Amino acid sequence: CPHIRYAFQNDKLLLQQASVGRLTLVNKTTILLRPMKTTTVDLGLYARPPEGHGLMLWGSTSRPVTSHVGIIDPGYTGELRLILQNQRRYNSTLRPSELKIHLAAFRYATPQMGPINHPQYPGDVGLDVSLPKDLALFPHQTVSVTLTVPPPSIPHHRPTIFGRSGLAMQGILVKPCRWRRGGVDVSLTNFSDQTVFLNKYRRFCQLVYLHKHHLTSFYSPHSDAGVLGPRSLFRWASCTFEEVPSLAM
Ligand SMILES: O=c1ccn([C@H]2C[C@H](O)[C@@H](COP(=O)(O)O)O2)c(=O)[nH]1
Repeated sequence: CPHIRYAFQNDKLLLQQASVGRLTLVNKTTILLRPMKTTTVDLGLYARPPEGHGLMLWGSTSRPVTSHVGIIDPGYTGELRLILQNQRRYNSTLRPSELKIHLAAFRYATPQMGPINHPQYPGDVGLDVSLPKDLALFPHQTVSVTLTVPPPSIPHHRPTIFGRSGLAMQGILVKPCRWRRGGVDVSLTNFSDQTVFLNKYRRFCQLVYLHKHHLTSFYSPHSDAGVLGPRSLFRWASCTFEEVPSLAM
């Protein structure tokens, strides 16, 4: 893996390190999360992956806060944002150092074929997946749905489900998960105060084919359970970050 070019400028976040293919930021100031509302952190971070790769953006904290896991498309030249939700019904604070923000690359593949939709732009990582039925997501509840018809099989890659940013901004998070052979149960949580009605055929998540190297059972400084959970640890590509300040917009 050749360089991930990046720029970073944000005096409210510290660059902890950019090592072994993962860049980590930490919060220098308190971030307040109101209950029932989305909190977005504008990272002041811009990045471009090398050929054949996307980027994965995620947050880690021991506080009662859930972060959207973001799939960053290779053509994306805008600012990266971290989308957070409050698990509690009262204000939750992330004191300095309590939030870690990680960025790292992965190889992905794309099939040519709803319910699974082609990438919307050249090189987009995820294929949107359509809802098979109408769902009513009441506030602070989780609703699950099963996808049973197999996605296309891609040698040496593994189908996985991630959320999309638009729904996350509305307070609806998808728990990322592997789509194994017998089907996948996709769980959607509504962290807002509004009942959200999602109808049949609505795009509600995306299918990503991660190269099999990026999924491991082994814990190390090269992997993290914060992406897809503790069974399927995310092991990112061994790329090098290269600072290119002109990427900042
Ligand atoms: O947590 C996220 C997810 C996505 N993006 C950027 C990069 C993506 O290419 C683009 C669109 O994301 P989606 O709507 O596909 O999730 O937004 C972020 O900044 N943060």
